[PDB]
Amino acid sequence: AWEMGVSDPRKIVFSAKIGLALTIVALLIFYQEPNPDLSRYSVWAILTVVVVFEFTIGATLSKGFNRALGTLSAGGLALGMAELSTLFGDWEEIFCTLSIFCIGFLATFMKLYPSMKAYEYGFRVFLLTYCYILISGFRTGQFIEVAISRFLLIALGAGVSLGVNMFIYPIWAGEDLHNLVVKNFMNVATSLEGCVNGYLRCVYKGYRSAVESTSQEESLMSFAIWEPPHGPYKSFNYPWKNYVKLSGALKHCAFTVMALHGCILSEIQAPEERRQVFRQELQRVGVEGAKLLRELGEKVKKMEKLGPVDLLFEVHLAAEELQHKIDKKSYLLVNSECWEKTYESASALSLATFASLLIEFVARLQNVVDAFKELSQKANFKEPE
Amino acid sequence: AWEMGVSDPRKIVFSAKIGLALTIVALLIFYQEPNPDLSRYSVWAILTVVVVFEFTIGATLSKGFNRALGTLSAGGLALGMAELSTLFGDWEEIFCTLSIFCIGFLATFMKLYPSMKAYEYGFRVFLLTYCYILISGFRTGQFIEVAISRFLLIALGAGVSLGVNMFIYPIWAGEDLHNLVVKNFMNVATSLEGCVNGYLRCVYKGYRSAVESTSQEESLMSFAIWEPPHGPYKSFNYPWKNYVKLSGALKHCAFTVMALHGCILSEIQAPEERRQVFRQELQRVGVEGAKLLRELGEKVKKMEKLGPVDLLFEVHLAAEELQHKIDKKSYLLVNSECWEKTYESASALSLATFASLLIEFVARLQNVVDAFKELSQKANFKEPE
Ligand SMILES: CCCCCCCCCCCCCCCCCC(=O)O
Ligand SMILES: CCCCCCCCCCCCCCCC(=O)O
Ligand SMILES: CCCCCCCCCCCCCCCC(=O)O
Ligand SMILES: CCCCCCCCCC
Repeated sequence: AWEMGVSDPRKIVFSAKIGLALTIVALLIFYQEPNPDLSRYSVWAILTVVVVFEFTIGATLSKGFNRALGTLSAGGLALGMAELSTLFGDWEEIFCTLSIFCIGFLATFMKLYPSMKAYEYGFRVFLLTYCYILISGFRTGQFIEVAISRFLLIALGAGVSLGVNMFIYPIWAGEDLHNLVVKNFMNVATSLEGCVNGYLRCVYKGYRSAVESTSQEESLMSFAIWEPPHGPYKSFNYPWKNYVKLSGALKHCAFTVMALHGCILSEIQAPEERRQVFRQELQRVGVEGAKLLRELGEKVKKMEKLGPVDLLFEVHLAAEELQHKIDKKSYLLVNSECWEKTYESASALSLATFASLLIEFVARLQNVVDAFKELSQKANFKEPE
Repeated sequence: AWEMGVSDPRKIVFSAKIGLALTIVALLIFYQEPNPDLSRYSVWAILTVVVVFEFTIGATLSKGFNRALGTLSAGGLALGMAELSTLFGDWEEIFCTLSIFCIGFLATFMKLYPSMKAYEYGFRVFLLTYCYILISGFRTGQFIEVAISRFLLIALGAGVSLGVNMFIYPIWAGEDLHNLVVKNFMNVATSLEGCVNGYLRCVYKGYRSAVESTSQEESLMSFAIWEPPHGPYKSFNYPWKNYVKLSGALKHCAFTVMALHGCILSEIQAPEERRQVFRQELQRVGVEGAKLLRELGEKVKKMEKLGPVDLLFEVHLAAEELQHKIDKKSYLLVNSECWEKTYESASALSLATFASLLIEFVARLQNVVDAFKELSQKANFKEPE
């Protein structure tokens, strides 16, 4: 709807590009095509623009390379079999049908594999080009004319699809990984405070996005290694994998926020009066952790190094004060009368469970800090100063 | 190769059926056709099979409905604009070019709405059919003839595809949802046993599969509604929506096994000497929970109702016994000399979190039992006599 466009004008630009490219093709065929032969197979160029035009440059480049490899191999095999069939005269069809059967079975078995999956389009292109080349030419003997004619009419369509995408308003794939890495930190920082406030009162997406985005970052890293140097990224081998390593380090910490949110939604709960004895320490720990995560996200957004001061001092001190307070009032968690109702005991122990989970969350931050240091060192970030 | 060629003969049958379909189409094109009257139009029938053959019988029907509404809306548009462009006698190809631009822009915009993913094939067929119809037939009075001809062969290819797929060997999705549910029931129990065994030592795949498959169940439910009654599922409207409820209840129960697995990999751990004090009760609770989950899975597999005895009586006793033990030795988890180091306190307190999380897992089973009863009542299960 209009709202979606206004919010994301980029998509409108992509649609405009698609339309300008199809218009260019259509005009080049409506006017500048005097040769009659092309007319016979001139509807082959305006159908290579609707399949190779992708959102990013890297995706377009890699998928086009795969499709061209598939098409070339299929054409070569088809022509070879066509030439070899003539040996057995009067039995041509009884050979070409067995060939189409063996090749359909093979090109259908290898795709169903998990390793070779995620590359179906190439197998489909191979099977379609083999069937087309075998059936089309047949006895007429034009097994090579058709091939070179169509390859050379597809090439023009793919060139017109690539030039317009690359030279109007490029949408690079290496900046979406940077922006998703930036966004995850803020999502987790919001989730932690949301959970703490929800537990202390008288989130969902925040941790799902961090815990459920590895595949998107792996696809964006597969597309980002194909793009040439541009803008802030000038090295010839940008360490795109340290972003994934930092994302994993952050997901390992977000699993504890997921466990705390699941602790909020439990069947057995504790009396509010008991929870209101530890409010200050929990709120301090939550504020400190949110501040640390937001500072790390801000330093990742601006491509800057860490300063001299230690960032984990205050959160460590807050967690130590929390531990001291828990140690001072431990008589509200266990039953001291008997020492040699189940619901009451579970309610008593749910508070120690919550505190232990918060302490584990505070203890899992050093790995994220180390991963950030490694990324800022291999990626040549600038001095904060 | 042989790994799945022998561990899953379903794929060899799928590939052999696609080969037999291609061979049938090829023989019908080469032998039956008396003379080369449609030599170039006899490939649209051998290129539809490669794009209409799916794994299940409901996916073929649904994607065929979508592709047959998108292969006719474009045709109607093209035929209704080729009789309107004539009005502009001078600006003919200019008006056709503006039409192609507008239609491509509109389709590309409407293909990116976040609500319309999982249908890109329909918009692609729409654009390719509008472009083919408009470009291929120009001035030459063959719009309607070209369309009738191009639709008289895709129908035969689709009929051959849907006869081979269905009448040789059919794969149904309503028989795959049941198997997925049974597999999830088995995996959750295996993970539950593994977690306790690992914690008491002197798992990942199960809950990870049973918590990250909702999309597969939703797709299988969307495909299973198109299929006609067959085998044991003899009813006009089978309650396929009562399997998803049980799957969701099992995922809610498995989140606690995921939290216990996260407890195993924590940075703060309790001493072994204090762990060995509660071995028996934890082993009993794990055994009882695994037995109950396996019993429910076996009852689901055989399509049988629950008997007259309570299925939660033993685990409810086990989880109560553990509580009593916690009451008798609480001094091993708290410091009773400070009532008025952090690492030692956290190590002591982790055991209460692990035991308190197993109590939550034991408490979350009534919802799964209720969902099973509802499913067995709505689906007309048989008496367990
Ligand atoms: C993605 C859909 C693919 C549809 C393609 C239809 C058929 C394409 C025809 C391709 C003709 C060129 C193939 C290469 C022939 C030359 C190979 C060679 O001998 O080295
Ligand atoms: C209907 C056909 C669609 C698929 C066609 C294959 C995809 C186009 C591939 C074009 C490859 C052009 C050659 C690439 C290498 C080069 O730039 O020289
Ligand atoms: C790539 C697939 C599209 C090419 C095939 C297009 C064939 C025409 C589509 C059906 C036209 C529908 C309009 C009514 C046709 C009729 O009068 O029979
Ligand atoms: C080429 C896209 C699919 C067109 C055929 C759809 C199946 C039903 C045709 C009557």
